[PDB]
Amino acid sequence: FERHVFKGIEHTDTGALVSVKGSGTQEEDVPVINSGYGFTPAADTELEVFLHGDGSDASNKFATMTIPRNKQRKWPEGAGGVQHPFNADKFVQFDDDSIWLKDGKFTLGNNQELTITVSNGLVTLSSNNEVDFRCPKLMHNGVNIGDSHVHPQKPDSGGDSEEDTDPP
Amino acid sequence: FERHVFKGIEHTDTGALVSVKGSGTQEEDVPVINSGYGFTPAADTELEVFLHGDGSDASNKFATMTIPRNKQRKWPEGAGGVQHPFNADKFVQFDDDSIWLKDGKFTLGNNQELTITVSNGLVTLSSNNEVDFRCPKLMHNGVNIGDSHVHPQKPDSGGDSEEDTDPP
Amino acid sequence: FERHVFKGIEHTDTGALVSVKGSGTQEEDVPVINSGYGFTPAADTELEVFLHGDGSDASNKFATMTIPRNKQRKWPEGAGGVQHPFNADKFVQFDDDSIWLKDGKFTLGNNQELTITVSNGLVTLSSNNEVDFRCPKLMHNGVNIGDSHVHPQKPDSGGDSEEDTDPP
Repeated sequence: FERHVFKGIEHTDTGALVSVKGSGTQEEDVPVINSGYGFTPAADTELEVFLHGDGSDASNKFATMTIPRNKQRKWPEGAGGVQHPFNADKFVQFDDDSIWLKDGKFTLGNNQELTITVSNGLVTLSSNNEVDFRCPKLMHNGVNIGDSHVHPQKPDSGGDSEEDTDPP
Repeated sequence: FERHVFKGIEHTDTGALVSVKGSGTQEEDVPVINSGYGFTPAADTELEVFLHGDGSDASNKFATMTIPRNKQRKWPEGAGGVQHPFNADKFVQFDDDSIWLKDGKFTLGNNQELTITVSNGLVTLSSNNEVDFRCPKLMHNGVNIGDSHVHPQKPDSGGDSEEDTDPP
Repeated sequence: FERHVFKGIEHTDTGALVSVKGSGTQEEDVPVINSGYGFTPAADTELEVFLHGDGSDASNKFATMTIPRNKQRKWPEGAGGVQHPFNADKFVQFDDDSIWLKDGKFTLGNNQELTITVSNGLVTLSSNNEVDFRCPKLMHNGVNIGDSHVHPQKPDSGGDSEEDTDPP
């Protein structure tokens, strides 16, 4: 085991290769053993890479990368989760209940077709196409605003009485 | 340290056991040391398992599993996050801002009671029960559509004048 | 390599320090090498810490923490993802499609300004400010409820005919 810093990163079709230094070993190091999290630093980013050596056969060394120490989130007691590699204030946190996604902007879809923005308390749900609610009841503050809502009407200028409107 | 492939996986009430090969060691290997990410491959899935040996006491060996090399996401520079173990195109990415959830379908709740679907630009929010917005203002394109919205009315066929409708 | 339990955790400005026991080594151990996931247990929480030793220089040892074995999620075949450190039933799962967030409550924003609650099938989207949909069409069950929806009207008490209402 040996800690080395980080220079570059070559991405081949069998996985990621690092290029760690500490001793310019491997212009292309065997891996990054991905246990489901990954990231791409800019070249020469100040982070540590730990090499685990097969047998003691220097020959092959597998790498574990750490996110930069000064970018690590100080998780509260009882909580945990996943963060942005370079930003301790962007994360998905599991707490006592809040599956909490901390950012100002969230995108969903294969091409980011739904955008949720949260800025100065305004919540905006943006799409370039139709947004359709599929439920038996769609409400605002416990009032029906769905495909069955109606408006009461006042009497006209003649003094004739209106029914409620039909639905949308 | 030693790399071994992956055969099966027995899940007991103290954690996960692998069944790595490379040398048919352990029909049930001590663990999978879960640093918060986990997954279940089908038996004989082509992936590596790294054993870390206690003392040098072969006796006990702890395992780290990698997601398959050809399924690892090529993270863009500055970004990172978590992925599906067998699909590089399904993930939660932290970028410059986009807490980006890449899929066509997202489910929320203990029994998936809210489904968000994103398909061909259509966004659908589906529930088998009530969906209720709890806010001071509910808007579409900056027009009120909440529990206080009203419609202007035109004059009737008599030529009498209508007020705006009452709220929903 | 050596497994040790977990006592405390000191968080400095270069990263996390553990305080593992098994042999009261390090009232403050070099690290927690964060590969993007982190968590904070209460002191003396029953979990394992694995030390990886630099050179063989006991001097410096880097730590990997595991989530407690009895709190590890039993991931279904083909699936994986990230979990709450102390709750196997709170997670973000990647499955065949469901980017599935399992909890009763989800918060979005820098100060949790949007809350999505899922309880007894009721879905509630709560904000202390405006929620605004920015799309060409906002629908419920395929009926327009957006900034262009109108209501049909019935004849009045005079028997005069109404037009559809104007938009909101």
